[PDB]
Amino acid sequence: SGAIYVGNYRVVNRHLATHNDWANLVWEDSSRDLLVSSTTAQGCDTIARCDCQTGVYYCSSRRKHYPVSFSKPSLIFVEASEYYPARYQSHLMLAVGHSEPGDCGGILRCQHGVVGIVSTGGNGLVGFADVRDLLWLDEE
Ligand SMILES: Cc1nccn1-c1cccnc1
Ligand SMILES: [Zn+2]
Repeated sequence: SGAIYVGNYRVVNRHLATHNDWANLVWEDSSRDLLVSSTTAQGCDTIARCDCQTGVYYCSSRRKHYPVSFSKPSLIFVEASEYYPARYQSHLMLAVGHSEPGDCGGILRCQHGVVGIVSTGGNGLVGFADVRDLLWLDEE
């Protein structure tokens, strides 16, 4: 589990979104595994605006933050997904690291702020749903 809290937005994995998230929907995309809902209180996070490929992510199944190198956002076939459709997610970034399903929502961050959230795992790889292209998160 985990979210990004930027302004009056809550960014979560679409497959973990709550009824309250869907009842307060701003934007959602199944292909990216992302959903954004409205908040009453302002959030503590800053979104990175950059093409960094190095950062640090939080892994709840280790209670640890790990430094990683990660690929640029792209289209990848996810094998045997079991919290959503199991085939071809977009705006995905991969790194070598540990990820189990409950790790979804952990933040990846660079020197510029939050890059994205854990969305996939398997075979010593971790995938992160990118948010750096969602410029509208910074305003309104
Ligand atoms: C973890 C992950 N997310 C998307 C693809 N993968 C991956 C790639 C290759 C081998 N195992 C997992
Ligand atoms: Zn950066």
